[PDB]
Amino acid sequence: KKYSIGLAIGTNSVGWAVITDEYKVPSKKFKVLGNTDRHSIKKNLIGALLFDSGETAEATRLKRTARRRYTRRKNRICYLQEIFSNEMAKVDDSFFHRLEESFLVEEDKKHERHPIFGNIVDEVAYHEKYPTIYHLRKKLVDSTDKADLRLIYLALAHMIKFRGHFLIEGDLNPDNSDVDKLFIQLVQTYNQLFEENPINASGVDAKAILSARLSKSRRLENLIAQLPGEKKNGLFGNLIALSLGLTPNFKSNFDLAEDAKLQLSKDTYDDDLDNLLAQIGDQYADLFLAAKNLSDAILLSDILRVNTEITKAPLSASMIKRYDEHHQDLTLLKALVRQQLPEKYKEIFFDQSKNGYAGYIDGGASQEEFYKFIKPILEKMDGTEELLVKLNREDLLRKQRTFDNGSIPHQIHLGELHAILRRQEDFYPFLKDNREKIEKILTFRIPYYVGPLARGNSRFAWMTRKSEETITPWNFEEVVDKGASAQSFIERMTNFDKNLPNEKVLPKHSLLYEYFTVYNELTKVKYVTEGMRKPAFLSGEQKKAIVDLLFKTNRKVTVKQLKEDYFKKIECFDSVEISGVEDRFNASLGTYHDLLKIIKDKDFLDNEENEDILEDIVLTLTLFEDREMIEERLKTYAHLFDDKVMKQLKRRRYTGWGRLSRKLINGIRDKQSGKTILDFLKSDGFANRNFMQLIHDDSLTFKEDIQKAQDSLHEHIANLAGSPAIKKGILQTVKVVDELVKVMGRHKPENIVIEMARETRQITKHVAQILDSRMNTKYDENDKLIREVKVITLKSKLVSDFRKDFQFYKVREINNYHHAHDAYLNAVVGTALIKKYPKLESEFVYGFYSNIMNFFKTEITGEIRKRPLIETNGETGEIVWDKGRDFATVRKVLSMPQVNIVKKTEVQTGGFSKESILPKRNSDKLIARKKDWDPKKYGGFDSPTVAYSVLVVAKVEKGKSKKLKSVKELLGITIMERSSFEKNPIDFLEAKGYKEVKKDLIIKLPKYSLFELENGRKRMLASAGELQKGNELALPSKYVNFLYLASHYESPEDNEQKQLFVEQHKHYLDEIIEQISEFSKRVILADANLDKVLSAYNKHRDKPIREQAENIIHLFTLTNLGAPAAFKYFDTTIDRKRYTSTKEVLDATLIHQSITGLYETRIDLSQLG
RNA sequence: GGAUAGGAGAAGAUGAUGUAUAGUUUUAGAGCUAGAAAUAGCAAGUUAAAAUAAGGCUAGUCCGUUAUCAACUUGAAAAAGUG
DNA sequence: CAATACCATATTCATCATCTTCCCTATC
DNA sequence: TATGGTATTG
Ligand SMILES: [K+]
Ligand SMILES: [K+]
Ligand SMILES: [K+]
Ligand SMILES: [K+]
Ligand SMILES: [K+]
Ligand SMILES: [K+]
Ligand SMILES: [K+]
Ligand SMILES: [K+]
Ligand SMILES: [Mg+2]
Ligand SMILES: [Mg+2]
Repeated sequence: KKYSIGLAIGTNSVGWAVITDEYKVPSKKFKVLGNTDRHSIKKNLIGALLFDSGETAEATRLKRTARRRYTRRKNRICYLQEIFSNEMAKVDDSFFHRLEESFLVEEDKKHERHPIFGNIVDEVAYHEKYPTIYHLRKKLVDSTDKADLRLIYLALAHMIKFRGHFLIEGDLNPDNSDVDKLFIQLVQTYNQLFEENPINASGVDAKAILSARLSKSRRLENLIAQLPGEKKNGLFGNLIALSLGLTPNFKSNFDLAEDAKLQLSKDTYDDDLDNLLAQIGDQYADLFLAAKNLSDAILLSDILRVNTEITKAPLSASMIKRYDEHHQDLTLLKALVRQQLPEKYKEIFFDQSKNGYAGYIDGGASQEEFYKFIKPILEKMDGTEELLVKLNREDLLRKQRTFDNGSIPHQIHLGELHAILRRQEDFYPFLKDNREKIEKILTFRIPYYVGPLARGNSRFAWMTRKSEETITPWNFEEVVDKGASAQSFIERMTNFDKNLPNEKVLPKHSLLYEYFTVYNELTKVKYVTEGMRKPAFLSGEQKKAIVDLLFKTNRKVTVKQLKEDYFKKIECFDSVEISGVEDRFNASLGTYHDLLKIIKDKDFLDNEENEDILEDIVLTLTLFEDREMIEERLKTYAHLFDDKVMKQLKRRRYTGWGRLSRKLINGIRDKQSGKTILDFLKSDGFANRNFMQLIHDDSLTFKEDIQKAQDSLHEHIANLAGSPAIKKGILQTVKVVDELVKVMGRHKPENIVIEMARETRQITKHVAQILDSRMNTKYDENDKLIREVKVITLKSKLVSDFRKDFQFYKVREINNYHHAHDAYLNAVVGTALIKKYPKLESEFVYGFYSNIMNFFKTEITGEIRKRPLIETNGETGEIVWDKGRDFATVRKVLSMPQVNIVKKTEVQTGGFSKESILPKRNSDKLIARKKDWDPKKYGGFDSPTVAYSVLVVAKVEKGKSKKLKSVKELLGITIMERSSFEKNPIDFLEAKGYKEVKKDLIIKLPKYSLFELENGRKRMLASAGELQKGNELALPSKYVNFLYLASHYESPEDNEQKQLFVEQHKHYLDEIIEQISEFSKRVILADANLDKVLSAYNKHRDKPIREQAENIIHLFTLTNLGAPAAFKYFDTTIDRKRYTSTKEVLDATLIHQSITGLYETRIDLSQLG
């Protein structure tokens, strides 16, 4: 009994088939377990496993980090409150308690309902004096009077809780006082560098034009329009664009050779500026220098829309400006609406459902929706004027808590907080003593290279502590080892040397690694001349000279330079033929030239004794990104260089890691020669062996040491490189193969032909390697692997062309059988191919081409050369194909109605429910967001996810008498309930109200559990209260091919014959419909939908056959396995008819399917109760 | 064929960490005038606190949405055995 | 109870690391 | 997306 296995691997399906030598699919009897009358069942050995897609880890990680951020924000507020504690207690012993319970209803409140002061009069007074928190912030920044401690806390808390971003490094110190003067000074520098061509900047209001609350490009265009003879692409135009934050290119301004794009935000502005000035001249520096000065005064103009001189709180003042303009424009708009149209005042200022002002404030209308709503009403009326300008500038009726506040840096909030602390520390001593602590609460971040501040219970953490104590914002630098933590941050993700697995790879920019690459390329270079008979290899001295004269004087080395600067200047050759390198050498010594420019000491870089130093330096520049840590680490070598050299080293960083370790490049040495790999690359006599040759040479001891230096299925698949969905498909494929092998009496197949859905692809090679290493586990006498099973991989186009050439067409919309059919055809074609041309094994088996598939055909074209009926192997003489019976066998297999389509049952995981926080409602569907927040008072969640249902057989109390009535029903265990239910199912069910639960009759039913009812009708579990369609529609292959040909009506005469087949078999349409109808009336039970379908088909029966076939393909949605879905027949829409009740499957037959569906356990549920 | 090291640009796949802004929910921000009331007229609106998976024990400024899952027997589990 | 329509958190920056493919050089 | 939860309307 010999057999082969065909596999079609997809992201949502694994199709499988078993074929024999005659390319037939066997049919067996399988035992049926359970309690029904059926003891066995006939099964064809072909099918497909269907499953929901595997998900990436992204959403989980995002929610994880959001959780962390909420926790740490709460801890910031707790730090600030603990600082204020005792003095607040002396002022108001329940202030923080009122803040904590602000969310509670007055019934549940333990203190007075007014948070700040505890009485209504003072609260109304506060809100009247300070209508927004920014009024209080500005007052506390600017006033010299002692303030109530509660307002001080509220201001500091608003700043710390919403502290702004950390994208800008250093300090800011805002100052918009002299934008005009800095612009005039930039014009002065320009006119001094170009005395013949000045710029007349008189009458140019640069202040209003560069802080015009418009795009950087718009303000640039406007400032250039005020300058005749000057264009935006000119030198001054590009300088202005640089001051505005754009990225101008100063190449054409200075007639440069290459680009010189400058941006003040990049970390490389100093380097780019110094390079441009080295190209053009340092006397232009005061130009860009001036451009930076002005830039500072503009660096924050979009956020601080107020003068910095009248207040030390520019941001709160800009918010107050927003508020005042909102108030004034609202009064104006109210008056204008009242006057113009008395109607629509209700719609605009009272209807929360509309995107008017009511929906903008009270409803769910965003600023953009409200703008779209009011723009036509504003244009219709008159007197609007500046309102439309504010609207198109997006500065009309603005709130203070908006989406664009993401622009606000944390330095601005820090400035206002520092000002408030400076003001109020004169009256409160604890504020003076804890000023820096509070500023630190605002400023402190956890470094990205530190990670969670865990203590041995986080699989995500790598941080190391210098001392065992709680980490606070104030002791972080003393308790946390920032250096070791950053090193762990990088190293825990970098690869070890695959040759020496206990060795880390070098930095990609290591000087040693670059020497290795340069010498590995140079050692295989050959040069020929006239007097030479054959190409000779470069000797050690020649390679050293080329490295010293070309690679250590030019970053890149060209073949022209190799021939003219060495072979002519040194060897006195006028013509030389080079081989091994095209145009230019790929390897180079970039790190060498970088360090040579930085330190300006060639003898330092050429001295081999300075090797281990430089390496570490490069390592430090690769290991670390934080410039402070780089400075601290490089301080050890500050005795070798100057202060300027050390600063240039600080500003130099690298990223990237090589693939080989230092102990492999320069470390291990051959036993008899004492030379390392780099030593052989520098000089190997006349052999000039490169890296692979050296580590593959049996006459050397490198291969021996590499050999001396040298998991579970789920682990191994999880560690592969690929999308998680395809990894799911791979694991399911392996499990299907294990089951199929077990079905064949533990006998292994001859061939496994795999095809991966969309072969040199690496993931298909991984599948093939896993299968090959699992099937072939024995060795022969020569200690070589015995390949009992040939693992062939085929690309989808082979079987696709096979189908389209022999008319075995697929229609994916008809059912899911096409996956199993693909697996079968893969098995057939792969086995036939390797039986016909065995020499192709090295190409297809793990471990002329345009006509490779022609042996299947009988007539082949312009050849028109015939072929025999019986195709055999040339040498073995074995029959591989009988065109008189094997095509009929394939056609018979593709027509079998019984195919094992199995939907993988899966417990649902993930979020508990929909995330929307719903308002309070009188419904038991609402879920409390906190233990004590009764959703009838506070709202909450609805729509939870059912992890799996449970069949319960028990009694429930009925009526006021609480009479016990026997029940049997499906209970949905939600994801949030799951741990509680599994910890104690009886107590969970009793708390749900169930009494006398038959614990042994409890059946766990995950999603997609299968039930059979009458007439073979099947249903799958979608939830505890909804079902999906469970039957496949096995349509005859004649209708399949007819639909294929009628749909894609649009080139041999066979196209004309296919059109003739379509026109002769138009009646098939009706038959198809009839088939569907029967299927429906047997398994779908969608009366109204089936009637709408019949009527729509009768209406468009006069349509072209092509469109009718396409719309019947659409109609197949009604019968498809799985969840119901709406579809469209011509212009008629058929909505999904759902199965909103799971009551019938309580008396049906539950079917537990194995992975292939061949092994079944059938439980008659009507017997329970 | 497969594999390895390197190079130019691109085009994708994946994993982790540290941040920010909103949104939503309840409460607070005295609504007024006629009306018994139903209701009508007007005034007003921009802000804040708190929660942001219920929660957990390991109690950390940590963890809580990925992967993995037919039934039966054995298993903590992974997984193995049953036709 | 069934037919039916509505609903579903979003956007944003910074630092890394790993893998793949395409085309070249040199190899096992 | 799409498909399972929910309220609405009979
Ligand atoms: K109370
Ligand atoms: K101009
Ligand atoms: K709104
Ligand atoms: K808000
Ligand atoms: K090259
Ligand atoms: K770095
Ligand atoms: K899952
Ligand atoms: K199953
Ligand atoms: Mg929490
Ligand atoms: Mg908010």
